[PDB]
Amino acid sequence: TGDLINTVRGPIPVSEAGFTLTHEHICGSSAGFLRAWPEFFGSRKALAEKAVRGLRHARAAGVQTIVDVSTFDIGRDVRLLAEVSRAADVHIVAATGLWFDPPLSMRMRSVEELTQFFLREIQHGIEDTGIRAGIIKVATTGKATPFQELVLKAAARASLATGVPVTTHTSASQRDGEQQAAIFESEGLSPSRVCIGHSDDTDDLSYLTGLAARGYLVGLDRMPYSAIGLEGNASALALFGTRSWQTRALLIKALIDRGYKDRILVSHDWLFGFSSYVTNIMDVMDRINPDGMAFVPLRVIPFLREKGVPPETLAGVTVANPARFLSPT
Amino acid sequence: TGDLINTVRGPIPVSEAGFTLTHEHICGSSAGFLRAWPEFFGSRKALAEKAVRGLRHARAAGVQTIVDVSTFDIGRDVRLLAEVSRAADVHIVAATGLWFDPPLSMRMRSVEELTQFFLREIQHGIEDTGIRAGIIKVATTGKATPFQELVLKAAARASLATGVPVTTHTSASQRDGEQQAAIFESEGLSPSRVCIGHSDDTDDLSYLTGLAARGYLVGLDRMPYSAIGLEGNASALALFGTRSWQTRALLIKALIDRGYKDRILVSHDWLFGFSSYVTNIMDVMDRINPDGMAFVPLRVIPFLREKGVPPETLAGVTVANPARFLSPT
Ligand SMILES: COP(=O)(OC)OC
Ligand SMILES: COP(=O)(OC)OC
Ligand SMILES: [Co+2]
Ligand SMILES: [Co+2]
Ligand SMILES: [Co+2]
Ligand SMILES: [Co+2]
Repeated sequence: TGDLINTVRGPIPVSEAGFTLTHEHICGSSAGFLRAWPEFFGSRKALAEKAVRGLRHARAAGVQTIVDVSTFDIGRDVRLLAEVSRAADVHIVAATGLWFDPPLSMRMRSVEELTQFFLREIQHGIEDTGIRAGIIKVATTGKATPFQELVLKAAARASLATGVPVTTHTSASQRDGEQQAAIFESEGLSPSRVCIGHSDDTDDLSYLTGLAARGYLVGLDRMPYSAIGLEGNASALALFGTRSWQTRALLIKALIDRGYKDRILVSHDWLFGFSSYVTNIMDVMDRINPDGMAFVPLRVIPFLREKGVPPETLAGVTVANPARFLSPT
Repeated sequence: TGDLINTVRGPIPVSEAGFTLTHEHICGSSAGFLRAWPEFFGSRKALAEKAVRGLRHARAAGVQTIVDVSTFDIGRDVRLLAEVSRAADVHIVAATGLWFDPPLSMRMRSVEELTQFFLREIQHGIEDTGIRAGIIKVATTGKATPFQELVLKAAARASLATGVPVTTHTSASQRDGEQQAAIFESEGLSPSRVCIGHSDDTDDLSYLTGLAARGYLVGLDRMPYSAIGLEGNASALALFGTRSWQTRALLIKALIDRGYKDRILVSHDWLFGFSSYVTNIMDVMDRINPDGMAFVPLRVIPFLREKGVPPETLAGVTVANPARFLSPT
């Protein structure tokens, strides 16, 4: 008791986070896009309502908290998060940091400048809302760009100053986590403050156990993603991959079986609106996974149970690990 | 009389546009940036006040209207434009279109989709403000990217539907205007609806007269830009160039001398805040050109007069040409 985390509705006790999905999005978009072209999503109203239905469905399945890892450049709209959080009665933790679509006004910035920006969003508030970020999101897609090196160093500095954790997008097949780890450690950031994300996009357990042994959290965060049965859709294939949800879920068990239960975070990387990819992609996704953010509790958790993972272990993964991760340390 | 143009304060008669600077910016930034990190500019308040002082200075020098060609991805803040327009009593025409920093949510769009977006900003209003764009801004930096081909076609379609003109960023040294022209004409857009911008960045009169003969407007719109005396500043050199303002201004006379007075538009490409380039660049620019958007009327127009350009011709360039260009046709 006593430890607190910031959500879009304000502070909550860490112990009330409960079952927490640590890599999700209300809407995957771009800075200013929702404001400039809400009709892309039908309307802002239609988007919010869809998000409220989806979060209510997750809540019914036992999800109490999601971490929306949408950064500035994912077009994070914190007012939208707050609205849907309130309507669905599900906690949402907002993010700072930068993903892999930063505009020139970000790309031109120094590590010092970026640190100040991340600190602003954590300590002061996002935009003019006073809503404070509870996580820092960063990204590579292969070897880090020179700018991405700065971003990861700035995330490390902001984390050290605030205790807020860092979470990453990787190209898992290219093993980005290793370089990400190297950069974070060069700034003196504790691996326990870092989740190496999209780690379920690979079956390379050498890579994954290497990270876990070093104390990193391993983000198995794309559970429902599969283009099996849709191979004729090039865009669906490119983003979903050809591996089944069961294949992804088996990695949770594999890490548990190898002693790393405390190093695992599970999520969907789901969303309710999606403008940063092909038109109508949301319709494809909703067909593949009608359960949305309830997929983990409804399908993944029982799958693991039936494979013999003990309830106490499953609770540790879905409640205790996120709590430890999110608590400012 | 009778013809109207949309400004950030609402409709005005074309005849009240008066002396008009056709390629300017209040702030060169990125989508969402001003909202997310206003402290970059000191504050939003400091930015607005600086812009009001600058526009008042231009007004005193005889400028009655500026066209702010900031697109969505230049971080156009139409509320800011309206505030500074009202305080300084200078008309500001806002822009739609896309510059060369579009985010993924724009880059993934079809020509049809982009056309709908440009039409939204012209016919419905920008964001939730009801403020309507009076120009469409587009860009290449060398040969058009596949996405830029779509943007230029979408601009052509939106222009045909609304009568609003199109204005361009070029890499003038690479003669981008020729391909831009080809794409516009392939959509059946009249060259009289198009200004090929940054054309004073080159002294290639073969290129420039080629465009003018075809009926394009030629944007000599970077008048005060020179890094002469600052050659040891790599960033200043890269954006300003090594040609004097007099060299740039001579192109206005050169085009007049060759019969193309009606095909010329003159501006500064100035701004009062600048986040899409190196930190403190605004301080360098303010040192090079303390007169800001008064530089054209105070320095360029008298230079031309003294070189023998008749007052009636100078009035045609600064009043009649913009009026014809901006009037929806
Ligand atoms: C930011 O959106 P995303 O994480 O979609 C789930 O990737 C485009
Ligand atoms: C959009 O800003 P700019 O036209 O600055 C004058 O170029 C970066
Ligand atoms: Co990602
Ligand atoms: Co994601
Ligand atoms: Co330009
Ligand atoms: Co410009």
